[PDB]
Amino acid sequence: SVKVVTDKCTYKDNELLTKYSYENAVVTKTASGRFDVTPTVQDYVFKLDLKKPEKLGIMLIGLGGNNGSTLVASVLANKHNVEFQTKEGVKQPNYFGSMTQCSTLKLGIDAEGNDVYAPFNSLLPMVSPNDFVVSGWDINNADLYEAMQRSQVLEYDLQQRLKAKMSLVKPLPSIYYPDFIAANQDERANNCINLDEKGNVTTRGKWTHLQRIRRDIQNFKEENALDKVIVLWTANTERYVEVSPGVNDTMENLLQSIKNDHEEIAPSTIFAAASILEGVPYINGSPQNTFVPGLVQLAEHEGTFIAGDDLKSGQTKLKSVLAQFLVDAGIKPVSIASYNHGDSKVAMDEYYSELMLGGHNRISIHNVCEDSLLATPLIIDLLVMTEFCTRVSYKKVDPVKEDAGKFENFYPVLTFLSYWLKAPLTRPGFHPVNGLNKQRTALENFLRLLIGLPSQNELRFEERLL
Amino acid sequence: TSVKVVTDKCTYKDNELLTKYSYENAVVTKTASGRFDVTPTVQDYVFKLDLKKPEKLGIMLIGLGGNNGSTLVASVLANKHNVEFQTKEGVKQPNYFGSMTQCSTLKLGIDAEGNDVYAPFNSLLPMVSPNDFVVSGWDINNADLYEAMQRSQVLEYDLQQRLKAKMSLVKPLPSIYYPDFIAANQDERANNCINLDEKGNVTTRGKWTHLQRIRRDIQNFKEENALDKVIVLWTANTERYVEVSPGVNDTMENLLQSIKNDHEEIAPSTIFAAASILEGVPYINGSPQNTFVPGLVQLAEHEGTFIAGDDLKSGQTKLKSVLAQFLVDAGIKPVSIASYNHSKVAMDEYYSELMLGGHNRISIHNVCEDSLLATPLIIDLLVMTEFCTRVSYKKVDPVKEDAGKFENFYPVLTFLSYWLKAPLTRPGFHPVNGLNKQRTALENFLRLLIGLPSQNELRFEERLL
Amino acid sequence: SVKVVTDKCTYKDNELLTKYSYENAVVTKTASGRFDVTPTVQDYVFKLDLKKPEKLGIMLIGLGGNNGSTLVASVLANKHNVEFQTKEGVKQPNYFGSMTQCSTLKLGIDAEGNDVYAPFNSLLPMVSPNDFVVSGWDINNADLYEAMQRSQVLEYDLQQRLKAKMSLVKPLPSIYYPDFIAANQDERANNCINLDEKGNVTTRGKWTHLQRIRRDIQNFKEENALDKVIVLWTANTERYVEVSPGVNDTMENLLQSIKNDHEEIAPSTIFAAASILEGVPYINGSPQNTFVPGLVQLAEHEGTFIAGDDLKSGQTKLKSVLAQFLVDAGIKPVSIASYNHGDSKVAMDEYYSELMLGGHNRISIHNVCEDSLLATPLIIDLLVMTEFCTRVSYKKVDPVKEDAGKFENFYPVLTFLSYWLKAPLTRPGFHPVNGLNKQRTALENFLRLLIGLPSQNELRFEERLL
Amino acid sequence: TSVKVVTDKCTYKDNELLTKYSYENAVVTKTASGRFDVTPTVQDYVFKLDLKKPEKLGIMLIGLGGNNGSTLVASVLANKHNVEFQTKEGVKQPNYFGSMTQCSTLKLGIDAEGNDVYAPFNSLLPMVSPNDFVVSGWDINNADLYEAMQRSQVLEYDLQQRLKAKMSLVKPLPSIYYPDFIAANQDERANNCINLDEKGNVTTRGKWTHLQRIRRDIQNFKEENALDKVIVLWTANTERYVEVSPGVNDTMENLLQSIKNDHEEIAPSTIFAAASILEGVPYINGSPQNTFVPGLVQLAEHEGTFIAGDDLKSGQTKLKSVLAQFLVDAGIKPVSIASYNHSKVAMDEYYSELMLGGHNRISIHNVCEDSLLATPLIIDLLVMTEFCTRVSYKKVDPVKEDAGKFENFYPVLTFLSYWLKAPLTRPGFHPVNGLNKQRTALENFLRLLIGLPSQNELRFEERLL
Ligand SMILES: NC(=O)c1ccc[n+]([C@@H]2O[C@H](COP(=O)([O-])OP(=O)(O)OC[C@H]3O[C@@H](n4cnc5c(N)ncnc54)[C@H](O)[C@@H]3O)[C@@H](O)[C@H]2O)c1
Ligand SMILES: NC(=O)c1ccc[n+]([C@@H]2O[C@H](COP(=O)([O-])OP(=O)(O)OC[C@H]3O[C@@H](n4cnc5c(N)ncnc54)[C@H](O)[C@@H]3O)[C@@H](O)[C@H]2O)c1
Ligand SMILES: NC(=O)c1ccc[n+]([C@@H]2O[C@H](COP(=O)([O-])OP(=O)(O)OC[C@H]3O[C@@H](n4cnc5c(N)ncnc54)[C@H](O)[C@@H]3O)[C@@H](O)[C@H]2O)c1
Ligand SMILES: NC(=O)c1ccc[n+]([C@@H]2O[C@H](COP(=O)([O-])OP(=O)(O)OC[C@H]3O[C@@H](n4cnc5c(N)ncnc54)[C@H](O)[C@@H]3O)[C@@H](O)[C@H]2O)c1
Repeated sequence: SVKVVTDKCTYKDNELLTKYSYENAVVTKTASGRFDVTPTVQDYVFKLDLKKPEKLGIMLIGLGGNNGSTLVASVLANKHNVEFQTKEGVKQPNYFGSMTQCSTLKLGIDAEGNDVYAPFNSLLPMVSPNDFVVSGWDINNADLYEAMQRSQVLEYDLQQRLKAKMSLVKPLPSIYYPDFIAANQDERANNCINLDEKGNVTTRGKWTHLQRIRRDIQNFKEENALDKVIVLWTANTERYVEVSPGVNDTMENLLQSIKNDHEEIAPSTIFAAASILEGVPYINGSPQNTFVPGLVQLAEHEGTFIAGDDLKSGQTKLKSVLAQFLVDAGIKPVSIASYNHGDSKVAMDEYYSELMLGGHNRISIHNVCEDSLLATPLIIDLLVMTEFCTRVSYKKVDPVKEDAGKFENFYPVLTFLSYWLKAPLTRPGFHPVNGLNKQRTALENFLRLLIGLPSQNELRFEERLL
Repeated sequence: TSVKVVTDKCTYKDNELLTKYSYENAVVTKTASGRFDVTPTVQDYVFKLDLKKPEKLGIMLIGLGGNNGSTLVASVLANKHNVEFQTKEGVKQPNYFGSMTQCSTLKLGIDAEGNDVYAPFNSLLPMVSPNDFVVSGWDINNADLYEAMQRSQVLEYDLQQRLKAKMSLVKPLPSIYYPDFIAANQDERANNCINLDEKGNVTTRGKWTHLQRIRRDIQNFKEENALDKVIVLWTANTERYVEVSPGVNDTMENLLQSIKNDHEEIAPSTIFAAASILEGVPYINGSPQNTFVPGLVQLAEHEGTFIAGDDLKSGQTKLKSVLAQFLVDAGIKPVSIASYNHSKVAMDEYYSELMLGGHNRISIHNVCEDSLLATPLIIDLLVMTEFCTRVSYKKVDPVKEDAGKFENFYPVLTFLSYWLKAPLTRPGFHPVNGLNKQRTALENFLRLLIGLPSQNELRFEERLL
Repeated sequence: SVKVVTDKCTYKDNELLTKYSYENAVVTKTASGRFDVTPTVQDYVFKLDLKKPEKLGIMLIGLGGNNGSTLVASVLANKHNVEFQTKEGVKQPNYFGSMTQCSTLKLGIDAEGNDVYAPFNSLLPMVSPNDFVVSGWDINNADLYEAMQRSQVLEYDLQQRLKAKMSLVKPLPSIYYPDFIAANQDERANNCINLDEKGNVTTRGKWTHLQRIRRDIQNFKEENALDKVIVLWTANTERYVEVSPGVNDTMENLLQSIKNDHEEIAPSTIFAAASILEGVPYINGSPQNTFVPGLVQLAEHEGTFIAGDDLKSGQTKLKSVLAQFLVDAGIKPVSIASYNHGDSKVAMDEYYSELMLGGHNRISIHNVCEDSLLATPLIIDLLVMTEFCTRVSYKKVDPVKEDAGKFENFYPVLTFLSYWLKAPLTRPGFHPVNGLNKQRTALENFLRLLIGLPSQNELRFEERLL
Repeated sequence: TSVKVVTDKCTYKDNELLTKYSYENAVVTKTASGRFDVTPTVQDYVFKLDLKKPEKLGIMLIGLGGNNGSTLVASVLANKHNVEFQTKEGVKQPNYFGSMTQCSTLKLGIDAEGNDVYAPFNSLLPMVSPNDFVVSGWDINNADLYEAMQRSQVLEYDLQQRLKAKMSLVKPLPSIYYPDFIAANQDERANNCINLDEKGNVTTRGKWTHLQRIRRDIQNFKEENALDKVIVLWTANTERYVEVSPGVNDTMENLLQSIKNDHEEIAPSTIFAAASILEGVPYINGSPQNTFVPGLVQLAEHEGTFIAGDDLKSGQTKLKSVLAQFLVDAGIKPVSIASYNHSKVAMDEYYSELMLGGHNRISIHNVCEDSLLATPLIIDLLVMTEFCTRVSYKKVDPVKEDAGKFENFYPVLTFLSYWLKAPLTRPGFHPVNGLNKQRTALENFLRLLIGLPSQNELRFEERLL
């Protein structure tokens, strides 16, 4: 734990109230060249619900896949201390690869002026992956032990020690329309709600599917005595949907198209619409425009969290880091080749860059690891961060009128999660932000701010000029 | 390209800028158990930034005839005269690619729809461009720079030919040669030394006279070229480390004595360094090795002369550190990092532990003639230590303050840490390193200087209602 | 030069006559397991025309491409000693990358028993690349200097020193049918014979095209006072052709389809048919079935050399070497990934192989170089070897009837060149042979044999048992 | 799987095969200028191949408790008992992958339509399978093989558990420990040594008695297990080279003396070697280092005992050599070859010159636990030196001959050169190396043995009319 001697924070009824001065700057560029930078300010009073649910309910769509199954296993492994045998000895479970669970943040310096970091989840209170209550859907009924089997991600022994328990977790029938599977459809569709009472699939009753899914969420909520719940798409990858004026452009139409069983309405569209109606945060972990404007509207209306559009591969991450550092130092990357072979894949991206005076630079990144062992911890983080956000709200403080604010909620598309997605969906007029490093500080500073610490600046003036 | 920020923390006398900045930080004290107590600290300053930048800057390179050196001189003339050159891939315009000061940009703020607005790194305040450099220097080998550029087979053939007329005119000054000190990094023979005895043969006797010639040398260069501001940078061999002792190189009085006693522990490096200090020309040691022993540092603190320190980041070590960092910022536990090193080639193998017995292996293979990397880095280094020389700071206590009298940066330019592998320092402070962070320093200091907050990445305008 | 004290070789009228005992073995496999190996023998009298043309005429189709232009330049560079300046100093021309010009062969041992090799072209007399007289076609009229320019393969300076001369080499109009360009069509078709007298291309007059091409070869032959000529396809890569019963299955039909301007008749088909009619060796350096059965028939009839089906990339070569060595040692390659970005390309093939006891082996090959600098010397070799073959003929000697042989010519599809092609076309009932190493020895032994030396055996008994 | 070639160069007495072979070769003498004069040479032999192969072969490993050793013993039992094991990728049948004798094939001839016919490498003649091995050995560490296999974290966990009952029963014999000789390769402490003085502490005194215990040890193993044929292979540490001198290890008389004088230059290796010779058991040195000094070689020539020599090819050095060779067989001029080396990882960078100033860069990155590579290689080594032990040759002069009396192979099994990085030899002959070639030797010798020509790749049946 950490606590800061500051006057900008007061603990109410198990609620942190923080005043933050939001400095920024507007700049215009003159039809000549010159940039005119007009600074900016806007104080805020942030309210952090200080009580983390004791048990967070999670509902994975594609719960039978490599990521879903290893997610459940990672929770069971850590919660129950189930150590497993390995070719390299006996090993304790952990959560390596997770930012919430294993990375740290700088708090400040010490007597001698040397940096001092603390667990990324030590500052403010966050829910533990170990307190996750998972279940979900999957268009295939294998159970999670059998799921762990076909994925071949975990160690034989480990898989064995979780068998008894994971043979018990059974995914619910999901909704499966055939024309939308654009890929990542490893298993057969033998567990579906959507069956014309004869036995077939069919794309009819799309609204009834939505209701079924909504009811699903409600029942799951009670069977576990859970208040907060969070759904997340980790299934196959579908075909993008053609947003057309009248079907999925505005709220009114989206819902409407569903009842009509419009064809542009896809499985994820429903799970998303359902999640939203139940006011439960929905995360799109796969590439695809499930979040058409129409659905987005709905979210804005219900005032319920959404995020997503691809889990950030540990390769598409490392590609960002590398390419940025490059431009940041003045090199002009002029070419970018590729590789890529779930579990145990090989990635290789090569950069042919320009140096000064006709020179060139050839950089090659070779990457091998089991995908899911990276995608899973990253899923843990998303869930853990959209949980914390859901408990934060802010207030716009007017400098010449004490206490002029009615506490509001994070604009719906939590862009704060971007660090973990490839295509950061975004508010209507903004250009998305990538660049792992920037995306992380944003999060680090947000957390600094809530406990009253300033934006990290690294100027370290207590040495650069004594 | 110019930048004008509408603030009030900035007052412009005339060719003298005063800026008010509030340095927020924190001290923490974890104690008994796992609880960190942070006490935020503030300390106000007023930064004076002398707006007058030298129209011509003198750059004196030790190792002028080597790979870095010849290509430095080459890129100056080539960029300055827009001398295009032919290649198999077509005609090519010279540039300064690989220079942070010259080719990278910065985010100042946003615009009408939220999208960031970037601007040239050298646009903000006012900096000396490399095109207006005038360079000379020393080297233990007399070959002029057409030949040197010829040896250092780094530049395209045609380009070396369009530059032959001008580069031939440049010849390094005789240097100081103490054979036992040359650990490594000398690809060329020594036929240009000032330390010749009363018989013409390389001596280690008379080091103080060697020190004087270097000053005479520094003085002459400024005189013969107008130039008032001049900076020396060692880019020569890498000598064998010197052993730090008492009564020799510990103080500022017996380092001057030691030199006079022709005592050992005084490497060519030491002399050049001290000579640079004694003339108020900041000195940059771009190669690994002590040099900046304790004694020397004093001499520079006194006299008020800046000094940048120890070695200069490779374009793979400045990629190793960021690759490793990225990993550790995602919760991955590197277990092993192995490094190749060699156009030349570098390889780094990272085996880091994943979750539940899983493992990940990343392989970074890097290829390029690193002088095209080291050179733009040398420029940056020079431009930046120049800027830092027109900036004095004022430590203010808001309810009194420091009743006027600015201070130059603590001699050691630990701002230049983005360009040196072994960031020099002053006692007790654990060296930093952290490219991303280190660069974030220069951006923030370039910002506050003109009244800018120091960037956060919260985008409340977008994430907040 | 080399000369061997042996009784199996006699020099006639500037003609080597060699007796060779061709040992081999037939084996059947019993419906049980056992292999019954019935050895074999068949003596031969080989006749080698000992006089190499003073000037060999070469006609490249795609003479304007990266390979064609750098081929001409490599000949001009070496013949005229034109040294060029480089970033690394002044360099003399050479023929690195060529087996005929730069590799060696073991002849035998010495006083102390240490191996002794000799230039691969020192044994018997072969024509020098420096004595090549090149010209050819290209569906684009840039001249070869301009050709050298757009390819960017050679050093600026070198390109400059060959400018005067190469601005003089101008490719002839070629035949260009649009529907056959499946790829590698970097330049525009502005130099074609096939133009309906109006100005367009059209696919009519296919036979007249053949005649034009034949006449082309004849004129080239005389304008240079050349006897021997060799055409080679080094142009774009076309669409495979559908061999159908009646158009290109037998000779009679092929020729026929041409007159008919059948659509299955493609540009390479004609250059090939023409080459054959003129009895000049035709080499197919690109992937594509230009050699349909019908064309093959024709070759068999005229008794004229053919070979080809892709130039062997220095990567598809290195892939063979590696994969073989692997199986040869018992490893079971189970996977093979890929890369590939002419000039300056990057290849990367990765092998995931199985070791004993569930173990695995991960091998990755990364390759970067300018393609053409490898493809060109390899083109030199093909030309140099199909030239030598063209001067060899053999005789079947019957062991119980002195001198029963009428000297014959190499079966038409010189499979001896395979070492340099990817898809080694082959005689009707045989399964092609790859495996660079085997493919090379075959050539080494053939040459050994002609000068009377036995098949290399490496048993080195003068030490393994004294 | 059996092979029966219809020839007449092969006569089968009964469990004794005689083969007639004509060894064609050539001597050449380049002289004045560039002209090679080759004079073809012939020398006829009769090869006797004792058809009786041991039903059980004793394998004594020095270093039995190490990585190679435990996995050797493991693969024997696992293959022999068809003990399948579980993995994340499913249940897996044990095998002998990586063994040339066990899993690679050969071309004997063609068939009805020209297409080659391949057959198992161990099908031709008759060889001892690894499944019928009986292994014991020494190691300076007493840990039994369940534990050893446990340390050497090379085998899958489940597989180590299905083999725990049997591997626990096996414990290495006490070895010989001379601390100063251990250059490197000892990952484990020494708590199992026979060279303890009259007080129980490791001595270097009494080397001859150490030599005797090794024989007693060899004798016992054969007795206690029936076995008549037994082969020892050093797969222990790699010791510091020994210095060759006069009156100590030069002859066969003062190497026996030296040992008795407890003289130095006698490494544990030397003793094991000599002990193996003195019992007629062939000895295989699978690690770099002299050992096979000159003296020792004599002792083995005498006594008629085979000896395989120096180190054992890595699965990357046995890929470096072939990669380089391939390049040089295409006319490319390697200029630089750089080697990494580390499951473990290896990297090789080849920069070779192309035509007209062009350059090519090949990068070979290799990964795998190399014991799964070294182990099958050890098997092969053993199977093959066994075969070579049932083959005597007869040097015949066709118009007289050698009026009967075969000869064993010259002690040094330079046939095993495909498996050893530093192919040992006898004076004057420049070491060979050339994987492809070296393997082509074994194929040709396996061929002639049964009356086959020795393969050419001319395919006159296809290329000839
Ligand atoms: N960034 C990374 O490193 C990384 C790695 C692996 C997967 N991913 C992402 O995760 C997704 C797949 O994850 P995975 O590794 O478990 O793959 P997977 O191949 O196991 O597929 C996920 C599971 O989803 C189920 N599914 C498919 N369609 C469904 C539907 N309409 N409704 C409910 N369940 C459905 C499948 O049966 C399967 O078991 C992909 O979208 C992919 O982009 C990212
Ligand atoms: N660590 C890095 O990434 C990095 C990158 C670039 C340069 N450097 C530093 O730059 C220096 C040389 O680098 P380079 O690429 O130009 O190599 P280089 O091969 O051109 O050698 C430097 C030049 O200095 C001259 N010289 C040698 N000893 C001298 C002496 N005692 N006094 C004066 N001149 C001397 C040489 O003749 C040569 O021309 C070294 O100090 C090196 O450590 C380090
Ligand atoms: N193995 C290797 O490393 C390697 C490398 C490069 C090219 N190749 C082979 O060579 C061929 C192309 O060679 P390149 O490197 O010169 O490429 P390129 O891109 O320069 O194309 C060859 C030339 O052929 C000409 N051409 C195209 N179609 C023609 C036609 N119908 N008639 C006459 N000329 C025609 C083009 O205009 C071009 O200039 C391809 O088939 C390719 O497979 C192999
Ligand atoms: N060059 C190669 O590619 C290659 C490949 C495989 C093995 N080798 C050789 O095999 C040996 C070990 O290889 P490994 O992979 O099994 O390693 P390892 O780490 O298992 O060590 C060998 C074993 O020998 C034992 N040992 C050490 N010193 C000894 C001594 N003086 N007398 C008896 N036993 C002793 C050790 O305790 C250990 O169990 C070395 O000699 C090595 O050079 C070389």
